[PDB]
Amino acid sequence: IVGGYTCGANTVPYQVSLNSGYHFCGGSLINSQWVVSAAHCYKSGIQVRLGEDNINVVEGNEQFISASKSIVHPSYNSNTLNNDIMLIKLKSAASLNSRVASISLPTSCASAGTQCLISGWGNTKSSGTSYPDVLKCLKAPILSDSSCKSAYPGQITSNMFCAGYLEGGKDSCQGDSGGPVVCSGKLQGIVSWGSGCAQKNKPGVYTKVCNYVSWIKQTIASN
Ligand SMILES: [Ca+2]
Repeated sequence: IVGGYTCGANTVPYQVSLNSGYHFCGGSLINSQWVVSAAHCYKSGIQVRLGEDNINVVEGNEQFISASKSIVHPSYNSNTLNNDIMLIKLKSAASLNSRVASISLPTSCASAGTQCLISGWGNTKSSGTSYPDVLKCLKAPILSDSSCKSAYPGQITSNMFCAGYLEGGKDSCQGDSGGPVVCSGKLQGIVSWGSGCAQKNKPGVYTKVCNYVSWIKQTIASN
């Protein structure tokens, strides 16, 4: 996260780190046994780490649970990142508590200008690299269709939205991928892509989770 702030330990209790001997992506807990992340975060050997604040230190409240399955959207396209969403089933259910909690799926898409919370352990530098130990937060508005498509002509599908700031300095970034964009208590977005981080007129692009609620529920129900 670039231009963000220290969230505070466990203030984002649905926030998850995907780990494979290191942090590589974020995710969101949507029930005790399922996490939502990005398809480009797919890999084998995923350990899900819940209740994390300092990802480099065992502080208490952590739960490490291996993924039993990782389900990439069958229509995911790695070239364009359309359908950049993945479901991860945990080997065992998480124990839910104040510090480990699910985030609600939306019942309606969000509108332009809606303010959302974006969080992650990704790079905190627009240029260069600095990865934080503790969770970073960023408040960001959802941008208009035209703005978004103007930012990235022919690159924006109906399964994508822009959120962020056109003036630069505040964006999601590397390491934040697959993490949540939560608006009014609903998971509306997944960190998907962008051109660099926090560059002027190049805002963050996010998977439009409201288009996948049916898919999400049918897939979970069948697995
Ligand atoms: Ca920790």
